[PDB]
Amino acid sequence: TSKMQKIVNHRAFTFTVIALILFNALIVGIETYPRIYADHKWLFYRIDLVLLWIFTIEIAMRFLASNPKSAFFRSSWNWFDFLIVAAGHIFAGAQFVTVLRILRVLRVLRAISVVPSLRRLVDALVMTIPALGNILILMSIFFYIFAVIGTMLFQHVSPEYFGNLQLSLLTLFQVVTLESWASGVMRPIFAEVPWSWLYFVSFVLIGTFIIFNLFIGVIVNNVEK
Amino acid sequence: TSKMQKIVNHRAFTFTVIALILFNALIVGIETYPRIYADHKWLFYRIDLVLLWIFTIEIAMRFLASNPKSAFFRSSWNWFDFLIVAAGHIFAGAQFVTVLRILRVLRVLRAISVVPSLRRLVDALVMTIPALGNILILMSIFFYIFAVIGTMLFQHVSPEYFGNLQLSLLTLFQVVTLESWASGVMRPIFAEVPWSWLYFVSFVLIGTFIIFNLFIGVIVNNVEK
Amino acid sequence: TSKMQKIVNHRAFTFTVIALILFNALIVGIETYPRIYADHKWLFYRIDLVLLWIFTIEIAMRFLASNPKSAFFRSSWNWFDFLIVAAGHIFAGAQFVTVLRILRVLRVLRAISVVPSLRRLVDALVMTIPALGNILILMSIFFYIFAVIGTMLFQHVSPEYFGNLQLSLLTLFQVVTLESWASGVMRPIFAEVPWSWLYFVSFVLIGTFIIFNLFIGVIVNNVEK
Amino acid sequence: TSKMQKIVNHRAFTFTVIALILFNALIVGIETYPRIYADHKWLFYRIDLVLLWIFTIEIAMRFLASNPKSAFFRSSWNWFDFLIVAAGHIFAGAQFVTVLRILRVLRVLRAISVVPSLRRLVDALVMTIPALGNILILMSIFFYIFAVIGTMLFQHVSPEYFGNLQLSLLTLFQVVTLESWASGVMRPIFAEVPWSWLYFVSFVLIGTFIIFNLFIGVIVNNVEK
Ligand SMILES: CCCCCCCC/C=C/CCCCCCCC(=O)O[C@@H](COC(=O)CCCCCCCCCCCCCCC)COP(=O)([O-])OCC[N+](C)(C)C
Ligand SMILES: CCCCCCCC/C=C/CCCCCCCC(=O)O[C@@H](COC(=O)CCCCCCCCCCCCCCC)COP(=O)([O-])OCC[N+](C)(C)C
Ligand SMILES: CCCCCCCC/C=C/CCCCCCCC(=O)O[C@@H](COC(=O)CCCCCCCCCCCCCCC)COP(=O)([O-])OCC[N+](C)(C)C
Ligand SMILES: CCCCCCCC/C=C/CCCCCCCC(=O)O[C@@H](COC(=O)CCCCCCCCCCCCCCC)COP(=O)([O-])OCC[N+](C)(C)C
Ligand SMILES: CCCCCCCC/C=C\CCCCCCCC(=O)O[C@@H](COC(=O)CCCCCCCCCCCCCCC)COP(=O)([O-])OCC[N+](C)(C)C
Ligand SMILES: CCCCCCCC/C=C\CCCCCCCC(=O)O[C@@H](COC(=O)CCCCCCCCCCCCCCC)COP(=O)([O-])OCC[N+](C)(C)C
Ligand SMILES: CCCCCCCC/C=C\CCCCCCCC(=O)O[C@@H](COC(=O)CCCCCCCCCCCCCCC)COP(=O)([O-])OCC[N+](C)(C)C
Ligand SMILES: CCCCCCCC/C=C\CCCCCCCC(=O)O[C@@H](COC(=O)CCCCCCCCCCCCCCC)COP(=O)([O-])OCC[N+](C)(C)C
Ligand code: NA
Ligand code: NA
Repeated sequence: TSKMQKIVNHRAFTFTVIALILFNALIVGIETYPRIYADHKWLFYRIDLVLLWIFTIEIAMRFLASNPKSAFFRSSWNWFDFLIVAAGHIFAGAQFVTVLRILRVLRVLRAISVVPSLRRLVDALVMTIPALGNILILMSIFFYIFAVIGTMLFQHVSPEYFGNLQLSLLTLFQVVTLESWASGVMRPIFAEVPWSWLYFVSFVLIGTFIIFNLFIGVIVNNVEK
Repeated sequence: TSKMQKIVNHRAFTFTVIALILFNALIVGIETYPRIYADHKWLFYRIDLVLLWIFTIEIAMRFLASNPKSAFFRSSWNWFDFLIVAAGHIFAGAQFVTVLRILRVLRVLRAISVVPSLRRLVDALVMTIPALGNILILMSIFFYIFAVIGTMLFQHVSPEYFGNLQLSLLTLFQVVTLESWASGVMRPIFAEVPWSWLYFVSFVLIGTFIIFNLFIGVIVNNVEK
Repeated sequence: TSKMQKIVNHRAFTFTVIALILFNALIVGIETYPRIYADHKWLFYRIDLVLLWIFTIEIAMRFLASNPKSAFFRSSWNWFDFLIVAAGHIFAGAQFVTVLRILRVLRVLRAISVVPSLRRLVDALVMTIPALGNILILMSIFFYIFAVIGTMLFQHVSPEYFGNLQLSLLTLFQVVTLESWASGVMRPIFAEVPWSWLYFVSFVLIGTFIIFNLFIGVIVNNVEK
Repeated sequence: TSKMQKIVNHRAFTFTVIALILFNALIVGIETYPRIYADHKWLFYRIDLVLLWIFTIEIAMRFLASNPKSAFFRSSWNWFDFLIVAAGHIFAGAQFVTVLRILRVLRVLRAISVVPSLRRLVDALVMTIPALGNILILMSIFFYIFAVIGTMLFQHVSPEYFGNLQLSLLTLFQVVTLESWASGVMRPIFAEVPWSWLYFVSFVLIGTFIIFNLFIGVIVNNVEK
């Protein structure tokens, strides 16, 4: 025999939850001001516990009235909600307290799934990645090749930018965004090894011919259907 | 009984007004040269008063011959004109005189509405925002989440960029435009907290995957109809 | 009675001219090396005179066999060629010799019109400006408004960037390209007048919402037909 | 009489080769850590020789069972593979050893052709260049003209940026990407020769009106068919 499955889908419930979130998006933006932080310390503690408990019972009521161990877990969205709330209860203890606050901010991130207009949008934004699934592998192979070539070439001439396979993977990401790729990344080096203009000029051409052909691929694909 | 509603829509009136504006766009660009400013001081005063009065009577003649208290106020454009001119008469006094000059420059902005070719264009440019009304909320939620996370993480390590919820909202806007996001914003910080490359690299990827999907959304939408 | 109009349109003539240009594109790129410049001085003088004369007779033969004072001047392209060559003969004298060399380089620019594949392309690229003829006026009005507002606001706080109506028109062009608009242009100023983040943030949003709507306008228009 | 042409196209062969490559993409990324490099020196030597030999016999088996001296060489892809492997055997000697390592990294680049999903993609990405074959010539002519004009104009005022026809060809490439084109490239110069704002402002407008019309050309072309 069923039960109160007719109120969790009521319109006087979504608005309650969004009001709660928006209040939590404010109580967590406010507590970044040390002045008002210490002045109302041990109040944020309580109100955080309250909001956490309300959210916990909230997902609970959204679980019982949704085909128990059947469909509630068949969706990714429900898993996202339950994951955050459970993560709230998990880390609550004498630990690296800082990782507890980021979870509160992510609670405000949950406002994406309780606004049916946004949930559908982010679904559309996520189900376009499988389309550009090959260009991304081709972009990763070239990122890797250049990250190895740059490391074994500019290791003892600029250890800040090309020091290891990771620092030189970061330098290669600053350059695809064309951020100081020449004034800072490539001018000092091109003074030591003069044939190095070939590395950066060939990378900026290839790495930008692939990016613009990913962008065009999405334009064509989305317009197609 | 009607009156001279047949001259405000005459073509020998729009050209008069545009001539007046273009003259005011010149008399206000010229007065930014202190040399010629002081040398012809107390002349700009008079000519400003003249232009203001002509503009005032101008909107008046555009009001009486346009269904009195009926349609003249039903449009946004007419409200824009009347608002500027009234703002001219409002602030004229012994006050922060500098806020009076900006109103003159905005008088030249009014040239958008008296050129029927431009008015229609800006109407089309404004009535495309409701289309991208969801992507903007999704972009604002992520701006806010990252502005709070960055503030409560990089507060005592770079107070210039992430000092409060607002300074760190400005830093996060410089980074979406990819302006010195790594050379200046993220290199000094990544030296203090080494795991911070995750903050900026994840933000530049997410915040740019949303922007390019807003741009594509507009391309698809406008091409659609 | 007609004459040799059947050789200027011969295919053994375009190739001669392109060979000449490509040789002039080399003789003018080579003379920028002072070493080989002085070492073969007074040779470049002669060969320049030769090439100039050949080009002059070349347009002459392209003039006589093309409906004398009828259609030869009805086209813009022919005017472009004749203008450059005449400009070559005009400035040749005891003058600011430097303005003579730029004319040689522009002779190599003439290679656009003698390659029928390029001439058609640049025609298509030029006859799309009348399409975006309104967005450009709307972009110019906003450039001007902000150039005046910035000048009468940031004149005595950063005379390098906003000194007059022109220096502040240049600063406003560096910012639409998002080049150091915050690290260099807006950070020093935002320290003097704190409410100035409104100027640059509002300009970067408006000036980029118009540019992307010009780009989209061209995409839609060109795809349309 | 034919032979074992039925195993090189077996699906238990492509996976073997990709496993080998992915292992070589790891053995070459790992050897950029000097710590683990010297500690396991003279082991990388052996394993490199092994992988090289396996790859050599691998292309050999892909050659014999593919119409001997007929079609194996009619394709560009097969030439690419054989070229890399032969280049591996070629340079192996008492020479500039550094050019030997880059060949290993390029062996991992070969993973593009043995993944039928990628090979087709890169074919599509390469057969779109003939489409934009005219815009590229028009872009090269303007790059060259400006590279000569800038060199013969800003030679003795900024020898770092415009020193010769090549250094000024590099400066002109940093500017089309809008990287520090004003803060670094054009501000110091505009202080010496004041009319030089014309060079950079006219170049950034022309060189960006051509790039955006190349991008649009590809959008239109790819959407067309
Ligand atoms: C279908 C084809 C797919 C093509 C993809 C190719 C993928 C091929 C994958 C290749 C794998 C790369 C080789 C891994 C080498 C790590 C081993 C190592 O040396 O660790 C070092 C530590 O240093 C570290 O801290 C580890 C850092 C991890 C490197 C991350 C690079 C991942 C590249 C991903 C590229 C993705 C693309 C990038 C853009 C997204 C240890 O050495 P040590 O410093 O001397 O310290 C002493 C040892 N100790 C620590 C035990 C005491
Ligand atoms: C559908 C879901 C929507 C999601 C949207 C989520 C929106 C949720 C909204 C969240 C609201 C954010 C919390 C506001 C906290 C202000 C209170 C405060 O502490 O003031 C401080 C002053 O400091 C100031 O000067 C006030 C500055 C206003 C902050 C502007 C951030 C707005 C974020 C908008 C984000 C938009 C996105 C950004 C990109 C566009 C006072 O503290 P004090 O300094 O110690 O001074 C002593 C007090 N005294 C001054 C009285 C003497
Ligand atoms: C349909 C609606 C259209 C809307 C468009 C609005 C256009 C409205 C047009 C407005 C015109 C702007 C006012 C001109 C003022 C110049 C007078 C002056 O003071 O000269 C000064 C010299 O300084 C100079 O060297 C002159 C520099 C010319 C300014 C170029 C700005 C053009 C703006 C174009 C904007 C285009 C957009 C920008 C983006 C493309 C003289 O003063 P002085 O220094 O003290 O020297 C002593 C005098 N002496 C030199 C004689 C001895
Ligand atoms: C259809 C129409 C097509 C239009 C295209 C137009 C193409 C027209 C082509 C024009 C060719 C350009 C002229 C070449 C001049 C080199 C001669 C020289 O002086 O060498 C100097 C060395 O300096 C060097 O090291 C050589 C560097 C090569 C210059 C590369 C520019 C290529 C431009 C490509 C532009 C492509 C576009 C750019 C963007 C991709 C020698 O002089 P020196 O220093 O005093 O040393 C003493 C001599 N010594 C060394 C023997 C001892
Ligand atoms: C990868 C693509 C290449 C393109 C080829 C183009 C032509 C190839 C041009 C030149 C090739 C040969 C150069 C001769 C000298 C080489 C060695 C050298 O010494 O370097 C010298 C110059 O070298 C440069 O500065 C490179 C010039 C930049 C070319 C950028 C082209 C942008 C393409 C635009 C794309 C748009 C169009 C799209 C069309 C694709 C510098 O060293 P140095 O002078 O000896 O000084 C001493 C060392 N010191 C610095 C420490 C003091
Ligand atoms: C968010 C997405 C991640 C992507 C994962 C990719 C693989 C993940 C790779 C590495 C992951 C693990 C790194 C091992 C070390 C971590 C901790 C650390 O010490 O940092 C170290 C290095 O760390 C880096 O520099 C990060 C490398 C930049 C990766 C950028 C990938 C760009 C994606 C391209 C997108 C295009 C393709 C699109 C495909 C999506 C730095 O610290 P340190 O060495 O100890 O030095 C001491 C501290 N000190 C600096 C103060 C002196
Ligand atoms: C134009 C659009 C506005 C947007 C409104 C957004 C919310 C409005 C937020 C705040 C509004 C009110 C701010 C309170 C303080 C104002 C006065 C002040 O003192 O400034 C202070 C902070 O001020 C800032 O730093 C501005 C924050 C940048 C907002 C950028 C939003 C990016 C939009 C993203 C677009 C993507 C989404 C698209 C959606 C459109 C700085 O001064 P101070 O702290 O007193 O320090 C002393 C002075 N000193 C610096 C010299 C030492
Ligand atoms: C190529 C296109 C041009 C556009 C024309 C626009 C109007 C033309 C405007 C002015 C033209 C005439 C200027 C008068 C002075 C010239 C000589 C001079 O002295 O320079 C002076 C100022 O000069 C500038 O700063 C130039 C202003 C930048 C205009 C950028 C327009 C951006 C177009 C936006 C595109 C978007 C819209 C698209 C529409 C296309 C500087 O020298 P000085 O003051 O004597 O100082 C002493 C020297 N010192 C510096 C070493 C100390
Ligand atoms: Na940029
Ligand atoms: Na930059």
